[PDB]
Formats: sequence, structure tokens, C-alpha cells
Amino acid sequence: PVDVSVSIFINKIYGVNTLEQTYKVDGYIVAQWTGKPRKTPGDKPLIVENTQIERWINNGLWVPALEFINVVGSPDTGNKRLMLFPDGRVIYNARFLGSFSNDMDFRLFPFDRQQFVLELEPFSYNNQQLRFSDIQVYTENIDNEEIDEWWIRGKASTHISDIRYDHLSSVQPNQNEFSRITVRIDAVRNPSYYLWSFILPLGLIIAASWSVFWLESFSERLQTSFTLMLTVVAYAFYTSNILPRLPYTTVIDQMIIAGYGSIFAAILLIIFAHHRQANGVEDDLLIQRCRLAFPLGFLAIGCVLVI
Amino acid sequence: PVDVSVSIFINKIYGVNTLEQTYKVDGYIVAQWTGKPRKTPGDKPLIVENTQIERWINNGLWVPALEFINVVGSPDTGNKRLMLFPDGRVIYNARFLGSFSNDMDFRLFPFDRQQFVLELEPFSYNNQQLRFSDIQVYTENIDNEEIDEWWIRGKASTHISDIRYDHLSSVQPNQNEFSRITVRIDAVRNPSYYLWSFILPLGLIIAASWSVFWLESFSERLQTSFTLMLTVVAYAFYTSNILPRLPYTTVIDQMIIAGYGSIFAAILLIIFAHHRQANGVEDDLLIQRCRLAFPLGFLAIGCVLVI
Amino acid sequence: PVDVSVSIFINKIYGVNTLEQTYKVDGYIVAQWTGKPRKTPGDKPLIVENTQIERWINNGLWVPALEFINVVGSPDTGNKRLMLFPDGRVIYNARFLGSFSNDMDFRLFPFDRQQFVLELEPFSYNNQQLRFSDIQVYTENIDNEEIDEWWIRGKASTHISDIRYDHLSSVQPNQNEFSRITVRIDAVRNPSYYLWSFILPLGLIIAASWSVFWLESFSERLQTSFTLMLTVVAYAFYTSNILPRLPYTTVIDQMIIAGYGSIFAAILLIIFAHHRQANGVEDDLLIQRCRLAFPLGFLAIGCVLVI
Amino acid sequence: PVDVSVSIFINKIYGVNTLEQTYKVDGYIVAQWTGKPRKTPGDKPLIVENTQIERWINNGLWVPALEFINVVGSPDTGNKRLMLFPDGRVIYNARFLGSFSNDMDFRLFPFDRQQFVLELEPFSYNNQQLRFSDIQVYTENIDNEEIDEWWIRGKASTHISDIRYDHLSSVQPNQNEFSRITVRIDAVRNPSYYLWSFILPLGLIIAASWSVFWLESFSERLQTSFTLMLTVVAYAFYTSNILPRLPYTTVIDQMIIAGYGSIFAAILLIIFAHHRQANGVEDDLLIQRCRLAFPLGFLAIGCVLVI
Amino acid sequence: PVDVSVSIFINKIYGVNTLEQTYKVDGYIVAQWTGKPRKTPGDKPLIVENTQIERWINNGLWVPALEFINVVGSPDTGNKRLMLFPDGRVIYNARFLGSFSNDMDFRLFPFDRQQFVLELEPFSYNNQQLRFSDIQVYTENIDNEEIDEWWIRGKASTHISDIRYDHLSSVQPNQNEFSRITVRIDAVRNPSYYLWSFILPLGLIIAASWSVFWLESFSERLQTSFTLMLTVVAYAFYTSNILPRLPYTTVIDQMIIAGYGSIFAAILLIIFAHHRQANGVEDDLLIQRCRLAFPLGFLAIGCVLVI
Repeated sequence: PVDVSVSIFINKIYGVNTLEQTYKVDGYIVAQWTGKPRKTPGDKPLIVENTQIERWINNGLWVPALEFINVVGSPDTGNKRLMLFPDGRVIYNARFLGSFSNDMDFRLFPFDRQQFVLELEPFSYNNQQLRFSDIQVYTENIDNEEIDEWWIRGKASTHISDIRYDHLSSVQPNQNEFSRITVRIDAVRNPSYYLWSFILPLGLIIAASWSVFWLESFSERLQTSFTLMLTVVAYAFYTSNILPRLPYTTVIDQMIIAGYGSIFAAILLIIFAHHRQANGVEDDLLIQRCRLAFPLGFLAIGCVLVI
Repeated sequence: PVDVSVSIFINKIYGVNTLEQTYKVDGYIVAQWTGKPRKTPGDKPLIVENTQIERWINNGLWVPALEFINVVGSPDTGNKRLMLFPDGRVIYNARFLGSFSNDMDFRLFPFDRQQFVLELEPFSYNNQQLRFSDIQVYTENIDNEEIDEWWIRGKASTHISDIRYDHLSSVQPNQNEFSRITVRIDAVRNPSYYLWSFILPLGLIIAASWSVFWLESFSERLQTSFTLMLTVVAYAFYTSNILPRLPYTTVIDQMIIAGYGSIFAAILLIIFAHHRQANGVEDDLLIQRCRLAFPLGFLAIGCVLVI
Repeated sequence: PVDVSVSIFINKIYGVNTLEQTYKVDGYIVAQWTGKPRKTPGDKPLIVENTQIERWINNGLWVPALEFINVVGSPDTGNKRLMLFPDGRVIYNARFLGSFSNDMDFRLFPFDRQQFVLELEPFSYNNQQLRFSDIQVYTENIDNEEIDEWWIRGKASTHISDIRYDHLSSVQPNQNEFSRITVRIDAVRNPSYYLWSFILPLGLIIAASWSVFWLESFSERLQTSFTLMLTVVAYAFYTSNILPRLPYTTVIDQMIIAGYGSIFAAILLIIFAHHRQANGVEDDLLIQRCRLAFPLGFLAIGCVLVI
Repeated sequence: PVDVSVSIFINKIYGVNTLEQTYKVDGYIVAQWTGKPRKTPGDKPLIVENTQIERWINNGLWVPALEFINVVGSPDTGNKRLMLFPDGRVIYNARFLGSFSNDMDFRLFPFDRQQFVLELEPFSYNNQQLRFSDIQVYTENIDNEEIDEWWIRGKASTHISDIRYDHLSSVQPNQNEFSRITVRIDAVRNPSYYLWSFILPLGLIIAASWSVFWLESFSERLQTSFTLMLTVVAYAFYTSNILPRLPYTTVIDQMIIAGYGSIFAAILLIIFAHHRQANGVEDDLLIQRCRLAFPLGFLAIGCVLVI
Repeated sequence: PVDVSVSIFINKIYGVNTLEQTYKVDGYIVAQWTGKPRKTPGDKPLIVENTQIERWINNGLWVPALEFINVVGSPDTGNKRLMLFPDGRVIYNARFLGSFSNDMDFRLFPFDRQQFVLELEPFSYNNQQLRFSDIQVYTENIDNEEIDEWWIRGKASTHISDIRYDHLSSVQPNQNEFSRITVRIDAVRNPSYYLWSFILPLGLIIAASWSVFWLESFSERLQTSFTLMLTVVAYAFYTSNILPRLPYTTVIDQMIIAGYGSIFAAILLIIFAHHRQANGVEDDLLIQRCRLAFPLGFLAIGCVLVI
């Protein structure tokens, strides 16, 4: 089994899609393995550029075809080169630009924390023909930087494992385990834009929804509740183009639900305090004292939403 | 007729478009067939990588060109390899990433159930020159998982059939039937986002539309109905970017129609109860008792919409 | 002149853009022509796959380069093959997936009827070197089916013509007429979505705009007219992302104009009935009897819009 | 210097983007130049198709590489051919489909007039090695036609010039002037859609904004002004997706500014006529006579905007 | 070390994305270096076009592979050529069209100033095998021009540096420093569109929000505040599609926050002046004199936002 020594240089991370859970990684990759000695012009190494590599593969040079597992679409390679040494070791350098994917959990959406993963694997050689001896990742350009609204925290984590495929078992009996290199990069979301853009106006709308009971006329109370309903609908659209259709509920979706519930409970209590009459002569003040109750109750609901 | 033994490994399913009825499938495909024996260096098999395959096809190796029938655009192949054995059998492995299409029925749209189909076929060899002997599908990565808002239920279904083309009948008389492999994967839509995002606010808007008759002044009644009309129009736009232009009506479109009908019937009954006078002196209470009738009637309409 | 016999199999039609007047057609194309006899291994035909065709064109095989005239961007060919016979006839089969365009007339937009056109032509051989003898179109998959909101009606129409180019006249004097194959497929738009989505709410808004004159207070009348103006503006945006910027007026644009005119005429008549005073003491009822006139007049306008 | 005789056939113009100032041109291009005589099979010309051209360029045939200067992205060539004559002249025909750009001036935006420009140039040969002798443009398909909302007026204008590059001056001293072919096609915008879609409702909104002073109650006057402000904001969004972010002001942006100024001046005059009191007892009619003044003044502003 | 002399001609800059912080640069690049003498047909130089370059690289010609470092996706090369001299010097000319990226600071967003950067680097040769001797940039087409809403100010700045990579240190010990060419182009944003489109209506909305206290009835005061809240929400959406999700706050986002705070403070003071009673009989004028205070206070807040 040939011992390949991979080394990855993450040049930049960008294009982080939350609706699609993809991200674009641009970088270089250097593989290195020892073969048999050869005769090079002079005694220096020999550099072979892009379209001259297959002229060497045709004459019997063994270059493995590494691939990225978690990629979305075939990656965009740029330049590539071989470096052949008279000592015998071959070095394959190549520039990649790929669109990768990972499982993201958005249950704390503005105050989020995910990781960007790169999974590299030989396409056709098992660990009985090719194994990765080590892996070195050089995130110098993204070490502690604010790429988008994403804080990259610390040094990347590397791992080498063996993955078994139940397909190819009829092709290679018991020699169907492949080496795999995994690179993980932790990232923390910067929640500031969602604070001054989504949390503050929705909180003020819920406060102004509590502030309906300080009116008098039944008609103004209902029309006020309906204008506030229209504002909540506008903010319900405006939060839909930042986050996918998740089965659970985030903070902002819970605030939209809280605004809807505030308006509906205010309408219900207003209609009830208008209809709770003897015949038509009664006026209610035992139930219009929720100027302090509804802030207390909905503060308790927000607190139990925090826990 | 050469007996080809295909084996498909679905790596991931993503990008499920409802507006376009497409979905992206990424995976591998392994074909395998026996030919004539050969001389391989040593006695092991011989692995031939991407650009070295056509150097073998030029020297007379028979590799068939399988294709995907239901694809949208030419698929994106990545790496590929041949494995030639001294026994005589050839194995062709290739990675595909395609954008497939299928006929979807959205008549129960949030509570939906579709299937993802892969149709594979030889491009140029009929069943008198090439037939598929078996098909094995390995959906281990998507066996019971929540890819998007889509539950993949159970193991995939495979089938092998013979399709006849009336074109090529002037080219090949009666030898114009092709083998075809079909793979079906059942998927169930997770309706939670449409519950807490579309059903609940539209239901509350219809309830608040019933709640107009508890006012008095004709003017406040009509202006209230018009603000509710504006809210229904906002939710009519907001449901248009989740679902295509279907000739039938889903649950959410029926709720939009129900909100429009609620507002229109309230306006009509309000104007009628304002104009049903002797000359100008009458006031009506025999028709303002629909505080209980309109919930009953529109509940009956919703119930008959359920059945 | 070589007599080429083309045969087209329309596999599917999709992606019909109304804003761009394009549509995507996926299918196969089979050309066939007789040459000189040859020696084939055995006595069967000989099938030549994708990258092996140019190895035969280099050795002097005459394969013409047909093209699609009305395409938008270079088409996406997939697989292709030659079938060479010892009798002498060559058959060229190829799979195409193209984005075609056609002149559409949207003057009856929801109740529309267009046709999808495919124009095929030799790129470099006039009708003195290559002519199309016949054309057969096999629309079995789209014979009477609802692809989108588009009904495909009946069998396709084929035609063979000769087109003259005034460029290349300095290149080929009087031998500059090319054969051309035209395929037309009639399609009828399914108007249901535009009925229950655009016609019904706009009609109800125009009815509710007529229903303003049943109020009293000048202020409520004007504020009601302005809320209805806001609703008409919302529906004016909501109809703009279904149809391009046409110089003429469709049904839905005429309904938007009718809603604007209804609101403006109501505002004008309301202000006039408020100002038509002696000094400040008069009230008008000779002009507030348009509760029946405005439905009659605007019904007459809608009727003359029908004719 | 070889005298090349270019001839361009504009097949269609489409995809005219105003936000990006690009347009897609699809057509053919025929270059023609005389070389040295040769031996052709028979005595006719010899047609060489797409992938057989480089087999002739490898054996020493001189084909120049013309390019399009003002293109956005590398153009999409389709088929191409050579026509070699025993007389000695070579003709190079090729189909192009490109996305070109030009400087557009939108200062009269609905009543606009631009031109579509094609700039062709040799990539590597100066006017001392290659010069264009003439240029013929055949716009028969777009001679007087309504492609989109764009009238193509008359025959195209052609020009041949010499462009000097200060780069390549260290490469070629004083032989760094290149021939250039320019084609200009005048186009006039059809303003009808912007008339019945943007000018008419904004004018009616400004008229209804003048119509606020015919009310009484200070509160209804301010709430009416605010509903009209909301309608102007809706039309301010609705005009933003038709035109880029220009530093100057078009007609529709000036109408939006006029609506804002109408609402603001009405609010200011209403508040002033409410506060211009003795202590709290005065009512003003010397300033509420702007029912005729504000149409006159804002008509004067619109007139001076015309000039 | 070979001394390469690069020369860049910026043909155009366009496609400036603020949401993605990319920009498209189209231009040419000329490298030049001296080698060993050769025999050219005649005594002139020898021009080698696109697909004939690799026929010379196969026979042992040394052409380096320069690359662009800060590019997003692999660049789009068009034509390219070699110019070989009998003196010995080789000139490599190529046309590039790339989508580059740079770190932009939007803290003064309408009154902005950024720079467009091009970073070029050899892919495989260190400064011990290849170094850049000089760099000349010819921005004649964009010298002082208004490409979009971006003023290009003056001549470009060039720099040549040496970059060290800690990856490839196990590959090349201490010979792992690469030459790098950097080109910077200063650009100033034209703030006019944001002045007459975003600053003026938001300022008028804040003024009209101050103008609420000149009313009387508690109900009209609250409904007026809520209509103004709805207008602020509309302008809060309308400013979101011009600028990314930045952690800091620009001028327009601060104006949106100021409008929200104006409405909330007005609602709070109105409710307080309605509830600051003895029991129910008091009316407050000591706190309704903020007709002059709120302009003063919020003018002070805007002034401290300026500093």
C-alpha cells in the first residue's frame, strides 16, 4: 500500500448559503508519495505542467485520482503540476475550487455555530493499495477572520479513517475499505444584523400590540389590531428569505408566532369585554386591567421560550 | 446478448424543486459484464483511470454507453474507471451527478407523497445485443433520513423492462426494443413549516373576518373588511412562491379563496343590513345574528373541503 | 445532391418561459443517407460511439453537420452514434437538449394558443449538395398531455422548404439556397390558475369599489377609496411577474386599469357631490343614485372590452 | 498585409438587459482572403467542417483568429467551416452567439433611443499583417421589426478604423495598430407599457394627493395623507426593478419625488392651517384656497421638468 | 531565475457586486522573457495562435503558467498567442475575463471608497526559478470614467512582493517564496441615487413622525403612529436588497432605526400623556410641548451620529 501524504491549504471560504447549506472553498492540495528512481535532466527536480501530465500518465506514470466526497457538482480544478524527483518521490499539486455541503442545525439560528467539512478520498484504490499516512491543513488566511457573518475559531481539525462500501463488495471481496481524510473548521455566526434588524422591530411590534388596551372605542381597538396584524404579516414575509423551510421553530419564527398570538388574544379579549354585558348596559373594568397582566404573561412565555 | 449487471449507490438526494419538479441525485454506478480473457501485468486486475479509457476503446475494447432517460440537461460525470480481469470480466465504475425530473401530483400539497425515479438505458444496443440481468440499489446514506422537508421511507424499488421505440423502426426492423432499469424512491413531505407558517395565520385571519359583525357603525365595518382584504392579498402573494401554477386547487389556495369569500360575504351582508330599511328608519337584528351562523356555515364548507 | 432522411423523436417539452418566449425541447434525431459500400466485420451493421466518430471522419467519412436555427445558445448534445451498413447507408443518431425560441402573441393571454417550432438546417451544404427528402416526427410522449399549463393538441406538422441567404452570395453565386426542416406543435394554455387567482379577486375588488357610494361621511368615502387604491396597487405588482412588458394590453392589465378608473371616478364623483352646493347648505341625491348606474356603465365597458 | 473581407449576418437580437446594459446577438460571420493556389479533389471548392479545421491548421494553413471586443464573457461559437478554392481564396464561415455591452444613456428613459454595437478585431495581427478591406452587414431578419419593446430603425452602419494600443509597444515598436470593424444598429424604445403602467397611476395618485384639501377634520386629512404616502412607497418599490441605480433622475423617479413632495407639502400646509390660530379659536380660509393653486403650481413644476 | 516582464491592459471593469464583494475585470496580459536563440522562417518574429501553443510546449518550449490569486472561479481565457523572436525573447499574450474579490468596508456606505485588486502569481516556480522584474498597467479605457456608480480616480498602483507558503515547505525546503504582482485601482461610490431615493423619503417619514403630536384624539394619534410604522417597515424591506448582512450599521440602517425609535417614543409619550391623570380628569400640556423638543433631541442624535 502506497503511503500518500496530503497537505491542504485553505485559501478562502465564501459563498456560505444557509438556504442550501452549501459553502464554496477555494484552495490548494499537495499529495506526495515515493516510487522508483528515475533520470531527470540535470540533478534537480522536474516540473510538469497541466496538459503535459497525461503525456506522462500515458507512458506509465502512476498518479492517483483523489476526489472530494461531500461536493455539490464536479469541482473546478484550475492549474495542476507534477514534481518528479530523481530520488523517487512524486509530488502532485493542484488548485481546487469547490461547492461543498454539510448538515447544519439551525435551532439557535442567529446565535449559531456550525462547521465546514472537507472529505477527500481515493476514487479507485482501497487501503490495501493506497493509504493516507498524514494530513496537514494550513488555514493561515482564514485563521481568525470575519469572512461574512461567520467567525472562524482556531485551527482546523484533521482525521484519517477507513470507510467501507457494501457496493463494490461483489467487485472486491473484503478489499473494499477506502481511506478518507476529513477536515473540520468551526464557525460561529455573528448575530448583530439579526439583532438590530429582526429582533428589535418585532419586539417593538409586540409591545405596541400590548399597547392596544389603553384605547376605548371598540372600533378603534379592532382597526388598530388589524393594522398591527398587517405589520406582522409584512415582517412574516421579510423573515422568509433568510432561512429555509425547517420543521422546527427558530427565535424569529417564534417571535412572529408571538405577534400573531398577541393580536389574536387582544381581539378575543376586546370582543369578550364588549359582549360581557347584562343585556347591553354593562361595561367591564375587571378584565380591562390586563395593562400589567399581558406584559407579565407574555414575558413568562418568552422566558419559558428561553429555557 | 451481453448480460450487464448494474449496481447503483445513491450517495445523496438534494435540490428538490417543487416549482420545476426536478431533483438532484448524486451517486455512483457500477456495470459489469464478461467478455474474452486477456493478459494483465501480473495476475491481479487492471485499473484504468479517466483519460486512459479511450486509449483502450481505440484499440477495440467494447464499453457500452449507458444513459439516464429522465434527466434534465446532460449529466455531470466526475471520475470514471475500468477494471479489467484476466478471467475476462470488465467492470465500469463511474460517478454521476444529475438533475432528474418526475411527474408530481400536488393535490394534497402540504401532506404530500411523491417518488424520485431514475431511468437508465443503453443508448445504442437493443435487448438483442445488450440486456440488463439484474439491478441492485444501495440507499444506505438516505435510508431513513430527513434530507430537506422530505422523509425517505424504506428501501428503493427496482425494475427491469423492455421499451419499444417507433422511431428507429425504419433503422432496425423489429430489433428496436431496449432494456430499461427503473429505480423508485418513495418520499413523504414534512408538513410542519406549512402548518405553523401558512395554515395558522390564514385560519386566524378567517376567524377575525367572522369577527367583523360584532361592530356597529357601517363605516367601521366596511373599513375593517377592507383592511382584512389587504391582509388576505398579502398572504395571497406570500403563498405564490412555494408552489407552481397548477390547474387544480390545494389546501392553501382554498384557504385564500375562503378568506376572499368571507370578506365578500361580510361586505354583502353588511350593505344589505344597512339598506334593508322601511325608508331609512329600520334597523335589522334578524340578520345580524350570524355571529354563530357564519362559523357554522364556513365550518361546514371547510368540512366538505376535507371530504 | 445527397438525399438525407431525418426523423425526430420529441422526448419532452418543458421549461416554457413566457417572460423570455423560450422553451426547452429534449429529444433524439436520426439522419440517414446512402453512400458507397464498405467492408464491415461480419455482415451485420457497425455501431460507432461518441469519441470514435471523429476517428472515422479523419479517415474520410462524410458526416454532415446539421444545426438548429431558432436555438438560444449552443445546444447540449449528449450521446451520439453512427451506424454503418455494408449495403452502403449511414445512419447518424444523436440526442439533443436545446432551448428554442418563437414569436408568441399574448393578446388573449390567459386564453392563449401558441406553437413550438423546431427549425433544422445543414450548416454548410446547399440544396445542390444536400437536400432533405422527408421528415417524420414522433410525438408519442407529448401527444395529448398536460406538460405545464399547456395542452398539446394533436400530431405535429412538418415542412421542408428552401431558404436563400444574401450573405454567402459573394461566396457561392446562385448556389446559396439551403434546405430547411420545420416542425410545429400547437399548444393551448390552461387558463384555470389565472381564473381563480387573478380574475376573481380583481373582479371582487372592482365590485367593492362600486360599493363605496353606499356610505355617507365624505371622509370615510375618501379613506375607503384610498384603501381600495392600495389593494389595486398590490394586485398591480402581483400581476407583473407573470407576463413581459408588452406594448398592448391583456385581460388582467385591463382589469387593473378598470380598477384604477373605478377608484378615480368614485373619488371625482364624491368630491363633486360634496362641492356641488348652493353655498354650503346643499346635499345631492340626483347624483348619488349611481348605485345602479356605475355597475351598468362599467358592465358596458367590460362588454365592449370583450368585443 | 492580407486584405480580409468580412460579412456579418445578424440573425437575431434578443435578451436586452437594461439593468446590465447587455444584449445578446446571434448571427453568422464570413471572412474571405486570397492566398496561394492548391490542388483540390476535382476542380470544385473544398468544404472543411468543425473538427477538421485544426487538422489543416496543423499542416500550415493560415487562419486568423478574429475576436469580438465589446463582448461580456467568451462568445459561444457553434459550427464553423472553411471553404478552400483551387483559385487560392479561403473563406471562413462561423456562427456566433454573444452577449455584448454598450454605454446606454437613460436620461429620457421611456422615450429612449440607444444603439447596439458590434466591434470585431484581429487578435494578433496588426494592420501591417492583416487589414479589413470592407464590411457588409445583412440585417434582413431585424430590418424593421419589434424584437422586444425596441424598434430597429433602418439599415446598420459600418465602419473600419485603426486602434492603437500602448501595451504591446514594448513588444512591437510602432507596429501596434490593429484594424477594427464597428457595426451600429439604432434602436428606439416603445414607451407604451410605461405609459399605461407607470405614468397613469402615478399621475392619478398625485391628483388624489391634491384632492386632500377638500376634507375638513384635521385627523382625516393627516390619515389620508399617510395612506397616500403608503401608496407612493409601493409605487417606489415597483419602479425599482425596471431600471438601474443611475446618478441622474428619469421621468418616473421624478414622478415618485413629485408624489413625495405633494404629500409632504400637503401635511405641512395642513398642520400650518391647524396651528395658525389666535390662541385656539381661529380658522383659516385664506390658505385653504389652494384647491386651484396646488394644481397650478405643480403643473408649473411638471412643465419646467418637461423643459 | 528568469526575469519575466508583465504588462496588464485593463479593458473594462463591470459587474460590481456589493452583496458578494466581487467585480468582473476584462483585459489582456503580456508576459515577456528572454531565452535561447532559434531559427524562424525568414528573420521576422513568429506568431503562434491558440491551439498551436501546446504543439510547441510538447517539443520543449518553456511557457510558465501564471495565475490570478484573488479570483472567484477559474478565469475565462479567450484567445492567446506566443511571439517567438530569433533574438531569443518570447512574448506570451492572452486575454482574460475574471470575477475577482476584495475585502470591502461599508461603514460609510453611500459615501464609500474601495479599491479593485488584481493579484497575479506563478503557479509552480518560486523566485529562485522565476521572478517578476517589472509591471506596467495601462488603464486608458477606465482612467477617469463612471463605469457604474463608481468613479475611477487616477492611475493604478503596482507592486511586486514575495509571498511565503508554509505548505510546500515539506516539498521545497526554504525555496518556497513566490513572486507576486499586485494592482490596485481606487474607486469612489457616487452617492446620488441613495440621496434622492433613500435619504430623502426616510427623512420626510421621520419628520412626519415628529408631526404626530399636533393631533388631539388619543385614537387618531395611535392609528397614525401605526400607519407610519407600516411605512417604515416597507422602507426597511426596500433597503435590504442593496447591501449585505453586515455586523455594523450604515447610514440607511441607522435611519431605519431612528424611524422605529421615533414611532416607539411617540407611542410611549402619547400613552403616558393619556394615563398621567389625577383619576381620569387631568389633561397634560406640560408634556405635549415636545413639538420643539423632539426635533431638537433627534437632531442632536443625528448630529452625534455624524460624529
